[PDB]
Amino acid sequence: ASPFRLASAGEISEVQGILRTAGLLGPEKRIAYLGVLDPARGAGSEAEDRRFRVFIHDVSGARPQEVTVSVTNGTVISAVELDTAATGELPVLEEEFEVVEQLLATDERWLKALAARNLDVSKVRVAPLSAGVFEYAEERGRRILRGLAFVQDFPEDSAWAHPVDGLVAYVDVVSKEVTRVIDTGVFPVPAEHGNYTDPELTGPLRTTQKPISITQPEGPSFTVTGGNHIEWEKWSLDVGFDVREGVVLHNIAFRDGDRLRPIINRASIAEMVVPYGDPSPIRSWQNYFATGEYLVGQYANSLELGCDCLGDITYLSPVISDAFGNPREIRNGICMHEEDWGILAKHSDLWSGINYTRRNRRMVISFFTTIGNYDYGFYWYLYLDGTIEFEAKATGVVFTSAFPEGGSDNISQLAPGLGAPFHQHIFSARLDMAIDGFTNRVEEEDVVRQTMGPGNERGNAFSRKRTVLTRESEAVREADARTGRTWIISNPESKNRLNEPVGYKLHAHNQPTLLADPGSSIARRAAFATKDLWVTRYADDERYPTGDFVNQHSGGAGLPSYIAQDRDIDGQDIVVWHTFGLTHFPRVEDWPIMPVDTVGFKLRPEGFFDRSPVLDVPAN
Amino acid sequence: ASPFRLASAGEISEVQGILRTAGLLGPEKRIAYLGVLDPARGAGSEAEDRRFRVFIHDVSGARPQEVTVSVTNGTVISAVELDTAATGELPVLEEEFEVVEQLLATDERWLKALAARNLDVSKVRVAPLSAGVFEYAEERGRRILRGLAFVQDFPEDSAWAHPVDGLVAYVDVVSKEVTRVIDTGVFPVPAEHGNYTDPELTGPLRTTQKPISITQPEGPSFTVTGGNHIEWEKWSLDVGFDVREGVVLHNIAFRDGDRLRPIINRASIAEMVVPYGDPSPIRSWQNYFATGEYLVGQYANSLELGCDCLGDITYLSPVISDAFGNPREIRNGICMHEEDWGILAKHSDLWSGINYTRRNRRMVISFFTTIGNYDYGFYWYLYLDGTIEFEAKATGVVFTSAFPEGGSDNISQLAPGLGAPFHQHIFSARLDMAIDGFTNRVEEEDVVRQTMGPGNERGNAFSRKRTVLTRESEAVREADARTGRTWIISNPESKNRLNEPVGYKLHAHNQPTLLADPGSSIARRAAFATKDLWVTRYADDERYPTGDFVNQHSGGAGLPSYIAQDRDIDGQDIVVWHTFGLTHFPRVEDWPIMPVDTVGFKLRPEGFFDRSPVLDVPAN
Ligand SMILES: [Cu+2]
Ligand SMILES: [Cu+2]
Repeated sequence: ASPFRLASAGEISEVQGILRTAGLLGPEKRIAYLGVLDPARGAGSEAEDRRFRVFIHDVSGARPQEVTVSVTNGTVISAVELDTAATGELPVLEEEFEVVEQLLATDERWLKALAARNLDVSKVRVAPLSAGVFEYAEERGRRILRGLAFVQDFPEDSAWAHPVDGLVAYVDVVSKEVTRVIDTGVFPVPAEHGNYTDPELTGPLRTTQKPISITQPEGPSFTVTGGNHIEWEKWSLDVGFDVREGVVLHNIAFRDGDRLRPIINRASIAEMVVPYGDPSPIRSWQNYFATGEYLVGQYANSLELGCDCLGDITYLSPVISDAFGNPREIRNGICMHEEDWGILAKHSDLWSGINYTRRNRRMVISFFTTIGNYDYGFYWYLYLDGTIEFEAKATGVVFTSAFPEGGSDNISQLAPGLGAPFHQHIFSARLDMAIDGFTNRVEEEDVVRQTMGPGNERGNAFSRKRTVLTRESEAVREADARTGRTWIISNPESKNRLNEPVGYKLHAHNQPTLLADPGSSIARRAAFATKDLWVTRYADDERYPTGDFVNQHSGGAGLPSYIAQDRDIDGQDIVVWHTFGLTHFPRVEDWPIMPVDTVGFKLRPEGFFDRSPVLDVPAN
Repeated sequence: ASPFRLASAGEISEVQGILRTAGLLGPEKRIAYLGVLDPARGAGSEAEDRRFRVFIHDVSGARPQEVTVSVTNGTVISAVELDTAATGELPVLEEEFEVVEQLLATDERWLKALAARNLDVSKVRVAPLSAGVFEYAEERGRRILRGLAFVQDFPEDSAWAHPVDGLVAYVDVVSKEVTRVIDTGVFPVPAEHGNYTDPELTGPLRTTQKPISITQPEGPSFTVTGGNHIEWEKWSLDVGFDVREGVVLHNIAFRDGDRLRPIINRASIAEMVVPYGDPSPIRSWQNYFATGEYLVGQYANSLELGCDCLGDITYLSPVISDAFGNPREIRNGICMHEEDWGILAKHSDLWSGINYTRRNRRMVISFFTTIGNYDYGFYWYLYLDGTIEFEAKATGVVFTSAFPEGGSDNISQLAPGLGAPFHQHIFSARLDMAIDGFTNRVEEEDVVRQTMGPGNERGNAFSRKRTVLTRESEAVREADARTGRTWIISNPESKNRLNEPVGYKLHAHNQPTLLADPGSSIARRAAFATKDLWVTRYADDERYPTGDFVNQHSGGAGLPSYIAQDRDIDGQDIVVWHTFGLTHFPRVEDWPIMPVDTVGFKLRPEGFFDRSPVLDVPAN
């Protein structure tokens, strides 16, 4: 009966029925997004009304709509017509990916470009990439996708090994017409194949790896109730799933003695953008928001036991809607398990003669998604000591291009004639804080060096300083690794036994943020990625750092607009948005399939407890 | 027969015999340090001549000596008298530790200070801390230790919970004289106990943790031959142990096809210092060089199966010398095992229909040491993909003090009246590089942002630059996380199939470096800690960033002096010295025993291989 329970296949089927009956789901309509709405602030309203938010696309060219329906009452709460040229286009439909390659296949300009390169059109795959917004005036209001070509020699061939550079096309997926085909010149299509399962490339497989058996003879230490409510080593939370954000953690709390203390109300990766840094007109427009434009949850993989998740795994199989409102189950799309995490605490004391050692553990909640050539793993970790951590694992096949004769300052060579354009993978973690309640505040903590002199005659002293962020206008912060800068979220009304406000400290990896020029389209559309940390006043409609309709939006939506309200965040219901990412200069080692690389962040208790919260852990 | 084999009990006894025969080890002598000497560069002697280096202390006050002997030929190669007042005192002897408390127990000044605080001398433990170099003229040429007091209420009581602030004494451990007793005033001695094994504090132990079983039915995948030669998943290396540095990795190489390719000739933590930032006269002199002054290997813990090292573990039991030259085994002092490391590579390709997933693994070589209140774990990891990583784990009990009534800018409060002085844990990793051989060079790589304009009209382009460090004078580098700065060690004479010099990229955590004022004693003595990266030309006698004798030694030796030679490091036999550490502002959560915190670095291949080196990893 939990208001945070996962959507059922029936609920999605009910939304479909409601929409159809209301006349909002005709033959020309398509569901571009469908997700359950979280309970509003204030559970005073007995029995929560299960509501779903829906983005309805019209393949006829008619205006799309944002609809809210109550599955509890079987009614349409609201239906608003959208002006895409103003507020942005709806997310890309899976069924739209195909149209790009199919439409180009009969376009004379495209066929001529391929003929010149002696490429069989039946062997040319086309990657359907988001368009963004640039100098093409005829695109505003129009739903466009840009296509880049790759040759697939045979059904099981990895097309990524054969990019067709010097060629790009733009297509209007609704009017179904190729608006433009640009051919800047022929580039040799890389010849070597990148088939990592081909013995000629892998060579003899290793026979040196002995098995590692990870088991739990008495089962897991965590309990799953209500389908998605998790309880593990004092932790309490609800694992939700949204087609846009993927796995979302709700009501993260820690049982400290006799009371369940909240830490974070909602944690999610609210956006993920991959900006490319190759100035070639063939790719200079390339920026794909996996979350905002494509909806990462939608492409979550079914995780195979023993391969994707090892040990004693408890799966969750979330259900999403297809383009027509039919429920589709993502079998084993979410993995949950606990794993040993080395030494937790250790000390051999000479004076007391007591030797003490305790092991650590982490609760893991994860899912893996595939976006064309890339595959991303999203992992949330809960540690015994109260630490919360997120880790993104980037793998898959690198997006390729030709490697220019004479080299390049924006592309690396991975194989003969094969290039890999420089790019970044930048995430935004939206953390709706609730440190011992909703009355929170954020402080920027910097290490402070001291000069040798009076009060510090030996010049050994060093300190720290904390600055409270009181208004949103001063809540857009940058990292400063040199000064060990961190951010503390505390509750000025809840103090520990030492009369100090309880808190949690966010430790960032301090990786580079968005590198693009400040005046670029991407810097405007993904402004969140230009700064490491943002703090906003909580608001029901401020869900994504990039706004609700990212696709082809002119820019400034999301965080820049929210922050413009300059609201009070000093001891209020606030939300922390942390930007973190990888800057990728592909290596030869990343080809033909790249080894996982990682990035993340974590929050550790900072005077939240009255002493170590793991003194009750057994020797085992 | 391997010249990189661990020292045997026999060799140590032989050294003792040689020294005795040479008249260098009479009853007044003590071995302060003893270690095997690594073989010199180039195949010198027809066979392998085993040599040991020893620092001989004299308990009567006579000048100590540095001696090198050949255990094979039974001769003293060299023996030099040391002028400690100039070049430094020898490492602290374990037997000198107790001298401090013993001598103070009968000193009138000390007794009066304790009486003024109503403390029973029989219950006052004294921490024997390194003295360093300050303004005390009488200390020149004397082996001094400074003592700080802690009250131990009973045999199994954690004295750290009861610091006696406002009091410190200096002691000459050779002449057995208390040179000074400083009392700046009485401070209340914190009353609360910090006994983490007392049920009154731990409360009932958790019964919610279910067992996690990690086993290897067919045994480990790595082989150990010649006692310490490891071969695992293409990696090859020798695990050495030195009483000063602890675990040292030799000849790290990777089998790429038919050739064994060297990567790192020698890897070790050449120094680690813990500088305190409390300006109080009671502790403003506190800086302990665990490695250089105390010799961390000496205090390596015997690691218990299931507790310290979980899974299928293979142990090494290194042997060291005791103060008299007798061999002493550190039973199970080194743990070696492989562990699963999640997903290695993964891609679900729509076009080819091929779904691919491979898991990762890492080889772990570690040891754990105890220095008074702190306990440090040293971990070296080797991954399937060629990555090499080091991780230090800091735990134990925080060093305490009283917490001043009016608060403090250099101490945090852990409990009523109990303080924890701010401090840092800074390590120095000495990496004698050998990327495909000894002809190496280092390049500093920074991300390069580009301005929007001609050639980059959309302002999306970004690049990078590499600067070769050609001379030691330009090889003292700082971190720059904002620009994603890394350092690449390459071999300009060994190129991959794409005609690019093979290399490895060092990824630092970019944590703050030494915070002390540049004019402080510690900034001079721990000069290496002020910069993130140093590159020197290899030399037989340049072993530690702080020189051979750190104890009570001024600046003048170590890295700053090595760099002054301004030698050519562009395509030469070079050594990388990486500084990395933790800046600790103790939290209430760190008391009464602190949960592990970590810091480290890693090196990933950068065009070292011609493609991913893990394509031959099997599915299962
Ligand atoms: Cu990438
Ligand atoms: Cu510390």
